[PDB]
Amino acid sequence: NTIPIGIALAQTSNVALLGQEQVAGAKIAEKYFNDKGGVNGTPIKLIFQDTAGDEAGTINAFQTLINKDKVVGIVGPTLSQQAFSANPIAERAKVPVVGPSNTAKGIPEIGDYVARVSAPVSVVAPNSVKAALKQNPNIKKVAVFFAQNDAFSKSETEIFQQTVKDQGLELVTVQKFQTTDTDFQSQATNAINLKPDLVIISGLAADGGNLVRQLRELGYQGAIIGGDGLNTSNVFAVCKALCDGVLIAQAYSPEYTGEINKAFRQAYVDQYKKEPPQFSAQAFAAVQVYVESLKALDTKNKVSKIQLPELRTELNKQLLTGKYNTPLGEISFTPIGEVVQKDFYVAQIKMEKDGSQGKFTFLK
Ligand code: PRO
Ligand SMILES: [Mg+2]
Repeated sequence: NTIPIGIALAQTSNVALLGQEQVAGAKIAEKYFNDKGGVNGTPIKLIFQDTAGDEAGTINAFQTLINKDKVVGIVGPTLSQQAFSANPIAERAKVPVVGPSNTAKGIPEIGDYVARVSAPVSVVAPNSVKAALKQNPNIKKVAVFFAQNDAFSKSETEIFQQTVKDQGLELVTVQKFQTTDTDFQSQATNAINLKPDLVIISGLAADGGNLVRQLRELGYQGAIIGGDGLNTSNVFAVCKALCDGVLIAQAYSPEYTGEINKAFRQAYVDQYKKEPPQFSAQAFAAVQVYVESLKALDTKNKVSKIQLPELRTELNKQLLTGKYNTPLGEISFTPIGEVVQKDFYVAQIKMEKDGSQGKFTFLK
């Protein structure tokens, strides 16, 4: 007998450059928590339903997890764009959702069954601007690019634009693209002609990494910040050597000395031979929130004997009240399911072996 927890992530499509890191973290969490006894003796069972990269796929995954797989709660989806489209299904069904990577403004406000462990763009993104200015104090002109078809990218770019203007910098252009684009020559050229010292990109990984390449190939030599959509080790194979030096803010540090983080990190390194990335840590944390909340319920009433609709509502109520020492540090929730997290970091991509392998190097 097991407790089914739904995992709805982008396992396929270009969005899987991000989603597969989340799958990896979720799988590590399942083994970790079950090795520790699951929920007071009752194992959890993660049930994966691929969302692909679109709204339709996410709607399908949520419907299946709720109705066919009868899950007690969902971790997912990968994109805020997908969350806005599919989370109302869970809200209507009164099934909790914990977003592992949905950082757009407005996610917690979708409803009282929606929470997130992923800190919002407003608190995360400005850290990389601050880091860029520390590395080059004489940056004056900034060019910004964003994916206008994506809810997160639109939300993130607003943060970046306001942040740079508030720092007294000159925003010379805001260039639009689509996450599905492959050619960025015209936007890159138009930005380059305006002589920026810093370029900031809000998109996803396949698109973002190719935009980085095309900027460099057109002769742009200045600093580059990538937003959270580029924040995956799978971007290294996209921009290759041209990824080198890109600054990306982080909501996770592999070096945090919490016991659970140390165990998570060890398991990740053992399996993948690299340090755990943010999205893996955040996915682990989402599973942890469910496991520890189920344990809290279980001490009062055995979870394996609670009927599903009741269990779902009680689980949602419980998780919002919990405090958790996760890979992300100590976290808790506001009454609408926003994460409470104050520690953030910045990393810089360091490439090696003629662009064939890379790592996120954390700035001190
Ligand atoms: O909210 C989103 O869509 C992006 C995906 C990775 C981090 N946040
Ligand atoms: Mg909420």
